[PDB]
Amino acid sequence: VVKRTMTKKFLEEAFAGESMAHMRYLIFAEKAEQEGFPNIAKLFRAIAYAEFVHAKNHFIALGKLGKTPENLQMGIEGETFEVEEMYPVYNKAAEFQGEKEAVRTTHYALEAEKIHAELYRKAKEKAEKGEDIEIKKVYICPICGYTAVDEAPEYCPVCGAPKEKFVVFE
Amino acid sequence: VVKRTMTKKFLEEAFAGESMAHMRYLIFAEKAEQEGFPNIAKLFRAIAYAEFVHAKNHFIALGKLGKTPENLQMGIEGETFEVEEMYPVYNKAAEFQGEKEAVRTTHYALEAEKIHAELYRKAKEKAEKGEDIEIKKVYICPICGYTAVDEAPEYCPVCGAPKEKFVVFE
Ligand SMILES: [Fe+3]
Ligand SMILES: [Fe+3]
Ligand SMILES: [Fe+3]
Ligand SMILES: [Fe+3]
Ligand SMILES: [Fe+3]
Ligand SMILES: [Fe+3]
Repeated sequence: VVKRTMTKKFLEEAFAGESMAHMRYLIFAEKAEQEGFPNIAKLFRAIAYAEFVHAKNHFIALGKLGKTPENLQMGIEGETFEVEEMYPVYNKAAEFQGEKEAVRTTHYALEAEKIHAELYRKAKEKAEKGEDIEIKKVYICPICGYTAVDEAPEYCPVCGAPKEKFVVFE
Repeated sequence: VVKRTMTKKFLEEAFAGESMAHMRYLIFAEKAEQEGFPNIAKLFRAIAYAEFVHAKNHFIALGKLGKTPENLQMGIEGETFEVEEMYPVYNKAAEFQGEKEAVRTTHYALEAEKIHAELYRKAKEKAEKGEDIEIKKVYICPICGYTAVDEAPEYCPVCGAPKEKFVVFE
């Protein structure tokens, strides 16, 4: 575990930087695929994976990776905070400033975080007892990120995307 | 596109935050898998996907997504800044403070960024001309992120790992 402050600060900025690099590469892969460049898409994705590897290394160096119930608890904390603190204020600030798109995207994320926080809480309870959770499917709306376990409604209750557009993890 | 300074700033923070939440969850998905919770793993990978959606929404709203040639330029600059500015400094600081883990993870990232900078620079000359790159495989070292196209070395030059440990993207 890194213990010095400056080095801890730097590995944190690098952790942030590797996560933005991975996310940008994923967004790029998907644009490249869309524009008729599948091999560039393939390049962006594999480099994405390199960045996940660096980010993952910085994270462990920081001693921030625990066992699943502590991981779940970190996700609970992250999500609860975006729900109570970060998004409501970013959302109110976009609206205050007239930025309709920023209203849309922060509203999209806020409604999803509320769900994510509940799910991680319910999952920790089972994790806290040596047990896996029992689920078949998870649906994610690819417009807003609304998230539903096992049964999802026929349209996204956030943006109205039909259930056929949902991404399914099973 | 968001224009007002404060909402812009909040959207860059949310995009970083969305990005660091996708990443933590990818990492937690592997730990969960490693500890015998495949479904918890699955719930992490699925929520990670919703965060990719949020992050992509923020990034499109900041107007940061171009055609592939510009996305590659954003890549080249990212990597170059890391090669020339960030990782050399963070790695000297960590060596100045005796933080050997941080010296390892910053070295591992730096050596991978050199390669990434070069790859994107060559993906660009091809993309500037309306053409896909012509490649069949990319190899990534799961320990240090080292990156090789079409041909793997017999072992990894950065961390020693044998070729047979490389993740292939094809
Ligand atoms: Fe990296
Ligand atoms: Fe979330
Ligand atoms: Fe939706
Ligand atoms: Fe989110
Ligand atoms: Fe890189
Ligand atoms: Fe390696």
